[PDB]
Amino acid sequence: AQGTLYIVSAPSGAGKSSLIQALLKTQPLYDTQVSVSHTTRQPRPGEVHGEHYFFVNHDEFKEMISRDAFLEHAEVFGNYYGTSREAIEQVLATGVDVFLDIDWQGAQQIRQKMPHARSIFILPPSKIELDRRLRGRGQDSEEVIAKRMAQAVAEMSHYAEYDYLIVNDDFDTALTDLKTIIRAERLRMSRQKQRHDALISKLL
Amino acid sequence: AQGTLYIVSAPSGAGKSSLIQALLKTQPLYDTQEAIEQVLATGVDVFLDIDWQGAQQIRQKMPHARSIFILPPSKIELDRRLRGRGQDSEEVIAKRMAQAVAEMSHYAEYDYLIVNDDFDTALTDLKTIIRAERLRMSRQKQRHDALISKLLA
Amino acid sequence: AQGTLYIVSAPSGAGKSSLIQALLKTQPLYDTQVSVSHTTRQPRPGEVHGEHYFFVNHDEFKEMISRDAFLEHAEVFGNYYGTSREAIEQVLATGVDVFLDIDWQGAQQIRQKMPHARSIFILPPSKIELDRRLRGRGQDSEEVIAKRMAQAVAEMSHYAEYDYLIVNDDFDTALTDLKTIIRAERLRMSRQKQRHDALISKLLA
Amino acid sequence: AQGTLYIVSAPSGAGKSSLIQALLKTQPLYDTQVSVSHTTRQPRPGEVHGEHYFFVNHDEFKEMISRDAFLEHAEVFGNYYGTSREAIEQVLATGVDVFLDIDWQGAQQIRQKMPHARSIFILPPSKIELDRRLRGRGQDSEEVIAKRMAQAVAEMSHYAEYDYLIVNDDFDTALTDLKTIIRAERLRMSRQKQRHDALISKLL
Amino acid sequence: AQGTLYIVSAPSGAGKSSLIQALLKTQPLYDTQVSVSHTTRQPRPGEVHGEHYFFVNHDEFKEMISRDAFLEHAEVFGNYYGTSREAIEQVLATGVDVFLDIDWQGAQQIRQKMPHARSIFILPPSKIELDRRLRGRGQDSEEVIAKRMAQAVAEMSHYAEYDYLIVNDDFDTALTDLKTIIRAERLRMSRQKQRHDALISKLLA
Amino acid sequence: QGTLYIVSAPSGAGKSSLIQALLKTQPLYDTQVSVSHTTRQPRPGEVHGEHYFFVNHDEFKEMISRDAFLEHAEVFGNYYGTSREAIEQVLATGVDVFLDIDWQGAQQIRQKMPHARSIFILPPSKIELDRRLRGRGQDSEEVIAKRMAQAVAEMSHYAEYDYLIVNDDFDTALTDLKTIIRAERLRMSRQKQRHDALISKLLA
Repeated sequence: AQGTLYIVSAPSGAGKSSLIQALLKTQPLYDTQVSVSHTTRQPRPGEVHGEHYFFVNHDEFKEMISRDAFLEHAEVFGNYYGTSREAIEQVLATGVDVFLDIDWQGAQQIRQKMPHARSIFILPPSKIELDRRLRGRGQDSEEVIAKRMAQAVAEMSHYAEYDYLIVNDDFDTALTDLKTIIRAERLRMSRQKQRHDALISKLL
Repeated sequence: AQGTLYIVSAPSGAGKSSLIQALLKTQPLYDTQEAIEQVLATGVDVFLDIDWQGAQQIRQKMPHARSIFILPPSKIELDRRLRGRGQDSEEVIAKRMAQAVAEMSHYAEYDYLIVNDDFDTALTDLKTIIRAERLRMSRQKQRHDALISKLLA
Repeated sequence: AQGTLYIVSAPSGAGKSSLIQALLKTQPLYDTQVSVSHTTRQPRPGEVHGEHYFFVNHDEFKEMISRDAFLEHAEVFGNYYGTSREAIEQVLATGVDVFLDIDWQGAQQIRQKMPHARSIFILPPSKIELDRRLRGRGQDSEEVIAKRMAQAVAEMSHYAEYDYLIVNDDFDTALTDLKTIIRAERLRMSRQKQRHDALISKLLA
Repeated sequence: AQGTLYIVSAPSGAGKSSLIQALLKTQPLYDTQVSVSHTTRQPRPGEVHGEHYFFVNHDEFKEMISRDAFLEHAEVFGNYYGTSREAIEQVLATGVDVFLDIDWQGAQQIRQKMPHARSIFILPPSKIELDRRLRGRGQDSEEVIAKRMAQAVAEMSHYAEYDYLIVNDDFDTALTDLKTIIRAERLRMSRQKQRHDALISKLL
Repeated sequence: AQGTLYIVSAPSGAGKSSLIQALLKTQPLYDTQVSVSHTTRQPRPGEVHGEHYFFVNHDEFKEMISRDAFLEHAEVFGNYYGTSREAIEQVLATGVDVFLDIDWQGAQQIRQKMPHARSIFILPPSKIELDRRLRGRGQDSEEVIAKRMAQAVAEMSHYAEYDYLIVNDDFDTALTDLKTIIRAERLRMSRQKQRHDALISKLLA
Repeated sequence: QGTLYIVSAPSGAGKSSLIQALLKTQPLYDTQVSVSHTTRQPRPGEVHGEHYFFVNHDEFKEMISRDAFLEHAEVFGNYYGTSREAIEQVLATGVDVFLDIDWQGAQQIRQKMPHARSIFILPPSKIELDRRLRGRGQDSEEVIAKRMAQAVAEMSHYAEYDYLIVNDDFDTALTDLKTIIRAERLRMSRQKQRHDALISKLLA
């Protein structure tokens, strides 16, 4: 019946997105889905309304802000982004687990209005490795790198606010850790009593 | 530092003991095994094989202990498994089947529930729970103290 | 030399097509392929002839129908849909395993003209779960749901007509079951005698 | 309800015994067992009646041969060895799969009186590898090696009589091949119809 | 700091490209990448510069040829294709492993000038199976087949020049073999000392 | 064709359990443990050949003289050393050999066996090493410091080795050890050997 909301946070260079993406390629829609943000920006090539984003007009957004329709929202680089409340609750009602990819700030807003939500934080395996991963292609000014490293340490500060902690050294290991958390939760008494209603009847 | 106490219950014919065994064969003593609290203080996870009675007594004086209940995949399969070798009086079977049903009644009192159909799958489920708990913030913060420092300054 | 034909049937909500797709992403073309179906309809965005369907004319389709150029066919929602017999026997000749995704009807038609073909039936883990899976996104009329649930029961009735039965609870497990069946068949004497001809000579010196 | 009887044959140097032992270490008794042979020979240290054999006296064995209670029996280096039909039938009745380890002679005898039994033949990956494995510890006379190799080729001749064929190159892969066979058989309509009776009702 | 360059060769029919492809779907960019390769032809739809190819002028390409800016190159169905020395060294400097898919010829040129580089050769499990995979769809002239088989044998000749050897029987096993090599190399003392610098300090205080 | 694996690690790295686990899932014609030579007394169950190569204090002295050992020392009275005859006999049969020793014996063996490869196992952190070293948690702080000192001495000849496994998760670590073995078996040298017959047919 009721799905779980998983809040996933991480600094840039922990593989947070790659990881949530990998997990979805091996799991049906009736089991696990990615949360879909509302945004004001222009769709890019490939992007489709309903899948990558809920693309709406600057006006439609402000209506939604005023009628407290979002669970969290923020302005970024010139456009508005937020996670609809209605969108999340509908999916959960069908018994699907939802992955919400956000920063520590959105996290606390959701943990607030969604106290049943669980939260997972991903970290890099060392400072050196995080540096390396942040440097991406290796063609960036030392001043843009230090600003990215600063932003990362800011993110990582709120790590203790979270329910689970994954250290992402080996990608595969980290993906199994994520899969493990999902599976273990589905073995909680609450949901097993639901999923096995018929069987548990026959035995008793 | 601090380990977890796993209370494991199940009726006969669920595989409770065989399962806890198989799990101890691929896991070092510094990870999984008064006498209870000593081990837990060394950061080891303890598996306590008992019945619903013991369970409630331990849930009592050990409120931080987590509990796992194992069930047969059907009543037909439970019957079969209970019958063991197939050389038993039909009246000793029913007494075994009764005791099992009495056990299964208390399943809702537990934290986790494994349905043991495929033994391999059930063994993974058990491991999964173990791993998931070790990923909790409490325990990871402990185990990664040094790393977390380096990342923040 | 000789490949196998795998008839896969299942009611909506068992994961039948997602399963067959997942299987194809981890298996080369010289080992496993899905049947491709001749259609008379329009190729939408992404859809190409050969890969997605074998898009043909209404006339070209109507010719094929006359000279028995089909393994199964009928009419759905406006157009014409059929599974070509020549296209099957060709791929099977090259030693490839073929997956034929259909309903219980085409199944009996094929079990007929392909008595050597094996059949796999996938089922949901319970009625409650079936209901839920069928309800898809959860924005559908109770009457359209009951019509789907009905159609599913009708399909499920024919289950015992099949060689293997997979209960699709955990998707991953179900996928391994599908693979296990595939692997086990290739372990049969018939095909192993073939595949290891060189080695079996040397040992029997 | 009804389990399968698995006749397993192989030449020395294929890993036939190790394999079956490996399989039994990760499977409960209510699913898979090995067959236990009647014998007239003396139990060694560790060997127990009911586990490693069915140790009987010469006359008891003869009574049996007489009343056709065996599914096979031979005379080796001085003693008798047999497969009680009662012992096998009892276990299959409980729905357990049985693994019977024998030569090609026993195979045909059983194929005969047990037409529903399946047979698996394991082969070495090459004659060079077979030689090597047969040499065991590397301390044997060339005329004892040649007699074992001769015996091996004699055994491998009957390979075509079997249902499945496993090429044991990598031990782990071959063990998966064996496990694969078991699992695929359990997926047959015959046994699945049985195991999921309760569910198939509810669905209809 | 230093990534390894993996030179991968195989005859047609070993699944060399499918293997490298499969490997990249389960591995992050900051761990493993495919070679770019500079070319002169037209950027089709979806095909970005930097990602799919390093597209350039027939002039810019001609300059690069003169000042030995390439690792290998030739002419194919009209245009110019080649992989650049600079493009490889840049990626390996960020600690990424690079997969270069080439023939024995380019292999030798690269063994020659490339520092941290290892080579892997893939082979079919038999001649009958190599035949079958080469026959592809099954609709080819016995003379085009003999020409593809001749080219294959020419390719398999140089197998002994290579560090590792994968026999591609079962595709999944073969992909595990490839993954195994990648992992083992990252367990070498050279790279582990690098990756675990902070940890090794603390242990040695 | 075979390979000798030198495995070293400080106490609390899992070195023994790891080599033990590796042997249970692998046949004798593929992988074995090194049987070392000693002068002391055969305890109950301990068979010459299996557990040790037990020799007279004199036979051991002969063997030290004509440089028959790969490594040796004195321990709590007696003499312990690596029999190079025993090693070479096995490797000749194409079996990989595992040698559990300290950094001292290592160099002695890297010396007379330059083709042998070396693996070093480390604990995931100092805190975890401490905890693992504290075994049951009933030891004097001075017996703990003496073992932690002995570890750090052992843990500093690490660069001398070919491969480095960090044993955090026991299962991950065993996969690492298995990975190394497999990757070595995929070397051209040994693959030319094992697939000789196949490579002929291909180049027809």
